[PDB]
Amino acid sequence: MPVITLPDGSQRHYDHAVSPMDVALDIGPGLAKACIAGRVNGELVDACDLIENDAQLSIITAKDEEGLEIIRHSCAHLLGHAIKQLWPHTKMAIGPVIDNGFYYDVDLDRTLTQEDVEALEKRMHELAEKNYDVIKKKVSWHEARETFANRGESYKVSILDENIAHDDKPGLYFHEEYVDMCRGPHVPNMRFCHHFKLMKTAGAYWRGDSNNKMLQRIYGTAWA
Ligand SMILES: Nc1ncnc2c1ncn2[C@@H]1O[C@H](COS(=O)(=O)NC(=O)[C@@H](N)CO)[C@@H](O)[C@H]1O
Repeated sequence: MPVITLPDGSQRHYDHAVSPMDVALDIGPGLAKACIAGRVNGELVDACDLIENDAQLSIITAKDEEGLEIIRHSCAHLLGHAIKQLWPHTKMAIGPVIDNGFYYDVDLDRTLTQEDVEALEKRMHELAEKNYDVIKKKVSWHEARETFANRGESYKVSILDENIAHDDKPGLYFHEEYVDMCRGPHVPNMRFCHHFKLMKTAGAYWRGDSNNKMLQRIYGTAWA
């Protein structure tokens, strides 16, 4: 029966687990509509993550620097969703939110030209405008490995083999037919990711090792 304490000290008593989105809705329609994620006992969580016990909660919106960072991170997922449609055999490596933007390192035999990047951004806009829900699922290490192995995503598989413990539960984020892996949080719906643009591309060695393949780093930025 969690007691949720908000930043101003107000408390909400519940007799069942509730997510940040559930609480936002209880507070009001405006806050629920603005809700991107939550901070529970100091840690960022997705808006759909259940809060089982008494906790301090803060609702994250686009007015928070954290909300902007989450929007940027989900735009990296959007880039993957789009690039996988334009060039299906593209392999996804790492795509983080960085200062002032985001990027995604990709393995594609085709060297992307300015026109290709423009085509990629165009598809991203079309997909984001569909306002689809981002579906999160926490799975076992092996379940995540099989998901990516079946998609031929060798870099994601390498990440599981070398950088994620067998006892950790990878977070999978589904964007329609596209799936990515992350600690998140990510936006609850792509309606929060309509304002972005792709910039330039650069070369980036996988794992920073010049003996490994030089991937194409696609930079972008987003705002809200
Ligand atoms: N439980 C976890 N679930 C998923 N990723 C995790 C987890 N713990 C640690 N990670 C690491 O966090 C990385 C996320 O990297 S990221 O650059 O922020 N994001 C991504 O590469 C993609 N989500 C695309 O945006 C994963 O590749 C993995 O190395």
